[PDB]
Amino acid sequence: THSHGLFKKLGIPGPTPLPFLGNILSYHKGFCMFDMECHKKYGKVWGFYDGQQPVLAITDPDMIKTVLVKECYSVFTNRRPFGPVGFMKSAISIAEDEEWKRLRSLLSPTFTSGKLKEMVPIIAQYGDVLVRNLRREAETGKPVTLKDVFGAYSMDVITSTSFGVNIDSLNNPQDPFVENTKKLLRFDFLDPFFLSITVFPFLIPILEVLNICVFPREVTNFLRKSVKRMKESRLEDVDFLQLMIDSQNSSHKALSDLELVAQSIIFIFAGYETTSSVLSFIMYELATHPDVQQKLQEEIDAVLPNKAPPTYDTVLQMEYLDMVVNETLRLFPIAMRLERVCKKDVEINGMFIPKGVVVMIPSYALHRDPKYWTEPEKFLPERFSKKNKDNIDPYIYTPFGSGPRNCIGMRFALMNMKLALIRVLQNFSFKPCKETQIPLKLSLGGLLQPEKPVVLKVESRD
Amino acid sequence: THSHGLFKKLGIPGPTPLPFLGNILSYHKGFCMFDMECHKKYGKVWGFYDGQQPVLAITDPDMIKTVLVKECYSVFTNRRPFGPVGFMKSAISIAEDEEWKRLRSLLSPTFTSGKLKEMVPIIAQYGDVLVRNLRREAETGKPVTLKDVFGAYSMDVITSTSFGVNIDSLNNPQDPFVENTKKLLRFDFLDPFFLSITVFPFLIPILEVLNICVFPREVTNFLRKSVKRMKESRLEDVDFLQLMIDSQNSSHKALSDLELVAQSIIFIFAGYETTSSVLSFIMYELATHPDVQQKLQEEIDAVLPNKAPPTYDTVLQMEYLDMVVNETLRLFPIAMRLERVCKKDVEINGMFIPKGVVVMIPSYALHRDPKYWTEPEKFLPERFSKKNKDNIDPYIYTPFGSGPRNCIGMRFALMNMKLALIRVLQNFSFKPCKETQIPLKLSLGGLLQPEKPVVLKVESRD
Ligand code: HEM
Ligand code: HEM
Ligand SMILES: O=C(Cc1cccnc1)N[C@H](CS[C@H](Cc1ccccc1)C(=O)NCc1cccnc1)Cc1ccccc1
Ligand SMILES: O=C(Cc1cccnc1)N[C@H](CS[C@H](Cc1ccccc1)C(=O)NCc1cccnc1)Cc1ccccc1
Repeated sequence: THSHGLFKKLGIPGPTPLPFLGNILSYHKGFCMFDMECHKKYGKVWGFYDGQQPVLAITDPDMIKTVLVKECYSVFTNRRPFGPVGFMKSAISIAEDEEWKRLRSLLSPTFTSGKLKEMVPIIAQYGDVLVRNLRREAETGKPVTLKDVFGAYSMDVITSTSFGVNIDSLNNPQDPFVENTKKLLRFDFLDPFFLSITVFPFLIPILEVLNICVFPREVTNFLRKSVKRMKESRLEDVDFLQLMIDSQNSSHKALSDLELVAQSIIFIFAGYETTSSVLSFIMYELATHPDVQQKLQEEIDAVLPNKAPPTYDTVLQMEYLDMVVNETLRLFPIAMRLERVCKKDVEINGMFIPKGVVVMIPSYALHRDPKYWTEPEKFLPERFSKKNKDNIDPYIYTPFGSGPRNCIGMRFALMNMKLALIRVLQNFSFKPCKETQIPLKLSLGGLLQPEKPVVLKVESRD
Repeated sequence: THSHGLFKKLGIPGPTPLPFLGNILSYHKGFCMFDMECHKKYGKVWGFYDGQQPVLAITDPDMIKTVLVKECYSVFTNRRPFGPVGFMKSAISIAEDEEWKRLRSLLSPTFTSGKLKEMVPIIAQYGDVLVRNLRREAETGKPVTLKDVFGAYSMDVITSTSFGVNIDSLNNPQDPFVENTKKLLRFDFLDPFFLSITVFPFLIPILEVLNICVFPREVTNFLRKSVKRMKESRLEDVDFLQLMIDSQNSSHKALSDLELVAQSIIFIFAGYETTSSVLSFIMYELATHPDVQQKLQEEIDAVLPNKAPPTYDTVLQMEYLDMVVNETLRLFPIAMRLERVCKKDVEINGMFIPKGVVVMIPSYALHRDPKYWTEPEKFLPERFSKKNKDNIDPYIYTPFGSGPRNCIGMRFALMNMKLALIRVLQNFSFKPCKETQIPLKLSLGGLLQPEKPVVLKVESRD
């Protein structure tokens, strides 16, 4: 409890921590419910303890901008230390300081709009595959589980845009390349293991010396050798792998081979469950708000008549589609929180922050803050209309973070999801079932996902 | 053994490491014998593994200067991570990066020649106490153990120059203030505990969370409350404590109370066994080289006739005394090694050094290098004569390190020891006994100290 007297000294409010545990027992109702209550009880800033680790929450847009943008390179550069990681220490999302600054520079040209526009035909091909699999489920009137049909789609886009492997994962759910990649599910930080890591972070170096890794050693080994097969088959005889292979064909020393494999794994880990989960949250709102679904289908047919195939330019042309995606990401920011480690004693916006404190931004609680959003629990896409989009603070609505360490795959993720929604809504309408959980209840765990899997009815428009 | 392929990749020679242990089994004959053999077998640079920690040894004066001086603030700023330390993390010798740079700036005015000249009368007073205790042992013809009579003297100077406590520790060897401070003996890094820390450094955070500290918790607790008693007795109603108390009466935030206590402990830990051990090494050489002892006694009587009390200016006037002290420190550089942690990938003097490597300078092996010293094992004080002192490279002879992180108490240590030798040689002559180990054999452990305690005969000149 020697690390529990810091917030009381600084005059910062917060829940009283227990010895060893800190405030982790308050996670019984999830990260989201704990952050909303703390914002309600304590005001604009407060503190708590993940075990012995002090966490300072901030909700001021100016102070958020200083952390994420202004003093990013100088003070708030890294996230909370994470382990055990093994060779995945070289992943950009885990790297720190100049290593991260180097990796971010080596991978930024990979995520330009020019490279993204060249990936659209590959992503659009599996929009068609998604339709033929949805139509087989629609011609047989059976509730469809969205996470399975979208999870199959997200897996398809990943395998093709990152390695050129072309699989119908829904009809080959057991191909060895699909088996390993489907094990890359995002971490439940409230599960028994990660809560124990919070109480015994001194055990992280012990797990590392035993080569134990939060990424399953069999999946990383499979992709490590699979990449080294592809690397020596293209060399010599458009995806993310080739962009990184061309990058290491050189300031910063070219991407290493092991460094390159770590980024490929991170791109799969980042885009698999996220793209599948968001697309399920979107179709839930469209099915429970049919007027929104019709207005979107009308816009899609206006830009793409006769079910015209979507393109890069016609996707950005659609504004109500962007309004629906943004509004869904408001109600369900799957990151929930943003974090930065304060690397040195600083004073920002008139507040002292000691070295070692984890500065946290509660994105979920701010996305539902009535002091910034009217009727925050309601699905209202008109908040993001070209008229009202000016009245939204970019440091309150942060579904992809902000600053130099925001989501590097933001453009890709938005284009990937919008291409799916266009092709799906051009051919189908989605209606609730009896077994559809209405209203949707969120999981009380550490992942932003529905309590029950979203099941809906799918009807063909032809 | 994943950290044992680094030196073979870089093309750097060195002994082949065993799994888990690295090269620690080669410490069976001590740090000194291992460094001399490695310098002999492998040449100017080599590498080895303290467990999994790579250690790169360098012996080039230009490359040594780049590490200790040139790229000190930018690359080689900290020493090897050390634990478990508890609150002694705030000690200057343990602090890192800007914390060390701040502490070094707060404590540098404490070690100026002006402050040292004001401490001479306090140090000289216990030169007289040292004589009355040596004379009681000399009037009774019994071999004197130097580490006990000098250890009592060194303890006397410490208690007075750091807190103003005035004790005859040889006749009060059981005063509570002497009991705790005599437990501050320097660490034997080849003892069972510190070798286990080398093999299981992942256990250091475990020892920290249990409040286990390499500094005995009872000694630190005794001095913590003892200092807070003295701090609130002088406040309000010349030593190291007062200099630091006046310093916190303020750029860098003033020394904290706990920070202040950590420095006081570090000054005791630094000056206790060191001053006692060096003074024993010096008197061993004087007793086995009587011509040197007579020449020194003649110089002392020439500057201070009629056993005149030594002063700050008359100590610096003595050149043969400085030659004897420097020559003894050459044969016995009690630090043995100098170390710096390479904090970022750099290329110095045409050699690449990866981040995380411990760069080591083998001071003991260089002090006895025949390629810089003629007859290196012989005690020849004339190497440091004002004629030959120009031919000695300050990066080969480094008894106090070099650069911004050299020994901050160098001036104090030299003045403290010289004041003792002047008062002792003005009144006594030291001759070998039958039980005097000649030639002196060094301890095969991790501390530079004689195998057997140095015992000598002491005769009065009056
Ligand atoms: C709906 C989908 C996604 C959402 C909502 C999302 C959101 C986020 C958020 C909130 C962060 C943290 C930002 C911060 O800490 O300030 C992040 C980081 C990151 N995201 Fe995503 N992401 C998505 C998909 C993707 C995809 C498809 C990729 C593909 C490469 C990706 C790659 C990354 C990387 C590499 C980082 C770490 C960046 C760094 O540390 O420099 N994400 N994302
Ligand atoms: C014969 C006596 C002594 C010898 C041979 C000696 C030698 C050394 C050496 C070799 C270093 C390391 C330098 C480096 O890493 O480059 C050091 C560091 C240090 N010494 Fe001593 N020392 C002696 C006595 C003292 C005394 C009396 C003090 C009293 C304050 C002291 C305080 C320190 C401190 C604080 C450091 C660490 C400096 C830093 O990290 O910034 N030493 N000493
Ligand atoms: O960088 C990302 C990757 C990502 C994932 C999905 C979509 N895009 C990007 N994720 C960030 C935080 S990185 C790290 C998690 C991690 C570990 C290993 C490899 C990759 C990432 C973390 O949580 N560190 C701090 C921490 C917190 C709590 C407990 N321990 C440590 C946040 C995020 C999460 C989900 C979706 C989006 C963003
Ligand atoms: O700073 C000093 C202090 C000192 C002592 C005596 C005289 N003056 C100064 N000592 C340096 C190295 S500091 C640290 C040891 C330490 C630990 C706690 C508190 C103080 C010091 C270390 O060894 N770190 C690296 C390391 C190496 C091996 C294994 N683990 C870690 C060296 C030295 C030693 C003896 C005499 C002089 C100098």
